[PDB]
Amino acid sequence: MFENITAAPADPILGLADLFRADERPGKINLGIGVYKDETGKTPVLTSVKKAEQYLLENETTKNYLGIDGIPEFGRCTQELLFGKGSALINDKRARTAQTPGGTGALRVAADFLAKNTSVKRVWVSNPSWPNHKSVFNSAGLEVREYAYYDAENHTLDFDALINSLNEAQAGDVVLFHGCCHNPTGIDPTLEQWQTLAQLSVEKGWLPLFDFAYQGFARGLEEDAEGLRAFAAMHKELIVASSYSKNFGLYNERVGACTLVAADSETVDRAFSQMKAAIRANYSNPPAHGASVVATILSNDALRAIWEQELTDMRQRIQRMRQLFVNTLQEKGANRDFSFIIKQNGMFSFSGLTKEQVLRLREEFGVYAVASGRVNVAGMTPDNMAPLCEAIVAVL
Amino acid sequence: MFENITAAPADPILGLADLFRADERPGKINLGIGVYKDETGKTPVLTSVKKAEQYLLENETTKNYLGIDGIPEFGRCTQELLFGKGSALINDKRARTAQTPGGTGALRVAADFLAKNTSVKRVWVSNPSWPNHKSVFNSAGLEVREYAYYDAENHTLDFDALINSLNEAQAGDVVLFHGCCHNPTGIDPTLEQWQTLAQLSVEKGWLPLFDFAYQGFARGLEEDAEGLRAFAAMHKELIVASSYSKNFGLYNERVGACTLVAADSETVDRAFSQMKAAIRANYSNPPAHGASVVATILSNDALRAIWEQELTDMRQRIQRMRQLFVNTLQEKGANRDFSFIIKQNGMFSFSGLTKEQVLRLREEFGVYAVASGRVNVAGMTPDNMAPLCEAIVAVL
Ligand SMILES: CCCC[C@H](NCc1c(COP(=O)(O)O)cnc(C)c1O)C(=O)O
Ligand SMILES: CCCC[C@H](NCc1c(COP(=O)(O)O)cnc(C)c1O)C(=O)O
Repeated sequence: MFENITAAPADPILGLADLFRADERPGKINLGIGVYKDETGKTPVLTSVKKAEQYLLENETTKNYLGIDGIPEFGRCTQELLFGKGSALINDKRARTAQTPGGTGALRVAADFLAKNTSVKRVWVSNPSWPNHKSVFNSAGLEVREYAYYDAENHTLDFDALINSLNEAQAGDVVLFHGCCHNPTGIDPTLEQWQTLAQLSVEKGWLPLFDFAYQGFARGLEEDAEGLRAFAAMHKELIVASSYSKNFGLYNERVGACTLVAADSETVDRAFSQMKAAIRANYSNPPAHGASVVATILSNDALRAIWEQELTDMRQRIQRMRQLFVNTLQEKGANRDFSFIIKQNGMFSFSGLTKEQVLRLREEFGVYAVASGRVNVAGMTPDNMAPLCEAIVAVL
Repeated sequence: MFENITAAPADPILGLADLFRADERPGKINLGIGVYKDETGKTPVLTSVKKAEQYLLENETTKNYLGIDGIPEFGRCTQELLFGKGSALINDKRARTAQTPGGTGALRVAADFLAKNTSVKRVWVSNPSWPNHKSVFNSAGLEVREYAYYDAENHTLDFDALINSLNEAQAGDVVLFHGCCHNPTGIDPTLEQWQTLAQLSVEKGWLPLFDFAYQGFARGLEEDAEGLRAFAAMHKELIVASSYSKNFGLYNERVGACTLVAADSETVDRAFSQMKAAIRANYSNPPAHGASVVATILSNDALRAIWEQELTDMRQRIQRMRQLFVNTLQEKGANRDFSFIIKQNGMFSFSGLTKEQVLRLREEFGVYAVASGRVNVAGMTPDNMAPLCEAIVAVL
């Protein structure tokens, strides 16, 4: 049965981790995956996370099955993070949330749901976007079409091209939006553009599917949900796949959520039962640990406060790193002007490097970046900044 | 988009948990899901598990991504549990293991793998079997056909009917076998029958897919893998989906594994890369916690020893419970003879009750069993045994 199976090609992002580790050479620098790093080059477990974990160790009485949709308080907390406390979506019971194995798993169950209980056949993903978007959707049978987004020359959001591209999307089609910290460009629509996209969307009959994997990394928790909340004010139906991998440093525990919104409770209940049916044929119920950590930290005044501070420290460190990056590049001798890096949000920056340039950096300097020229700014430290910038300049 | 979505029907097994909890009445007894219970009616976290968890709390330095296939030592330990330490499958590097979100998730990734990189179109599942088997396979596009198994009259393995049913399966078809503790019958093939099934299988060109969710609950760890090991001695290719939910009481942490076996390392490597591609489009990488617990307990002499004893205590308690069950039924006034219950293995017993009988038990006595008449023996305690047996007799 397996004699003819052809070797699958490596993930441009994940296949990078293998090379990096298999690669010897001490000075090797890893700017691939979007994993946070502190000033020392380590990606530690948050203190608030350690505290919640000890709490669980002493207060956990059983490991009994968690229920299809996971932990309730977990679901309640995510909806408030996403829509705000007052929110009518919460008051009218228009939304239902399922705990999932990461944001990747939230996207898959969303795909599985749509492809089986809906008439959707195509999903629109920005160009560029997280490579794995296509794969998740293709696996569910949906077709992936792309819309324009990045103005490479000026390094901005090419809104006209965006509108014009989406003009080809029909009613009943799914359009995927990154809530904030666009991967891999770092450029996001303003609130005006978000409202404009909301207006257009309700007229074209599109189903918005928001991917929120970096809430809190652009401006702040609440501010980062401004786009999403603008859509939710006008849409009767929307799906949101969110993650707690970055803002909670819970990468390997697979904590995410798929939030379903319908016109009213009765409908969302019906729609949700089918979603739970999609989870049951996939993994049964979700992993409790990482989610129990999130719910306990969020349900507790002191723990949440500590967490919120750790989060703003991560955001601020990245912000210092990109500024230092731009300056050291100039200081080091780079001809091109990289000031636009300072304008991007999140952990990355679209360096604007060519494929051969990223190939030489790795091969010749042990510096690891994604082929698209995406570099993880949160992986830059005051100590690796210099050899990194020298590598880059000698490749420009 | 969601206005026409029809409400999905409840899982015969999982939908039971809802009813049970939504049902008031103190004396209500739950014999539904296959979750272990101790003499007090609680399903506690194992001591060995608590010890490994404390170890992690103090020794864990990061929550950084785990890699597509999960923890290596985890994979190494499961292969030894499944095939034995000496095993040539291990020595020849013929097997590869991926850590997954439970045994359910191992079945799905197996399905996703086969349906996309193989020419399989149909999977054979015993009648009866775990209801969710059909759903997982149907979700991947494969077709589910059934083979005979249980001789309801004599309460035995109808091997002739089994052979005769499978005679309709073509070469290149997948046949699913329960490694031990057949769900829901509790009847398993002898080693002779296992070898016979192995012989037949290699001649008909079937791809064996073993579902191991109860290793250690029939006779013992090693003995329970006798069937599987007989197949592995003769087959060049096989897939095994195993779980650590019951034998480790890690239900809600989703710990399982999908083991791929091919003729040689080069082939399995090629086949495995595609499997990893199937995991990437589903959930990325697996949840670390429950798996780190399993690897730490298994890699440690003292912890493993404690775990092995906790496991044999669970097995033995169940064995005392079914014996008490049969006796109290006779003592209480049941006309029928239920001695065959004593012959079954695992947590359950196919009571042989009718749908209307299980309906009346619940509705009238608050006793919860699966419609098929499957009752969780590991949920019976010396204290609930009497009202339970009285409920049953007044329904016969
Ligand atoms: C999972 C490995 C990729 C990490 C990272 N992208 C992770 C990621 C996800 C989902 O990740 P989690 O499942 O871990 O929640 C969703 N959406 C975006 C836009 C992401 O960048 C990157 O390299 O950009
Ligand atoms: C998951 C809820 C069902 C529990 C139980 N069947 C669980 C179960 C599984 C997979 O379960 P995990 O994913 O939790 O590893 C695989 N195979 C069998 C034969 C099972 O009975 C039952 O009610 O029989």
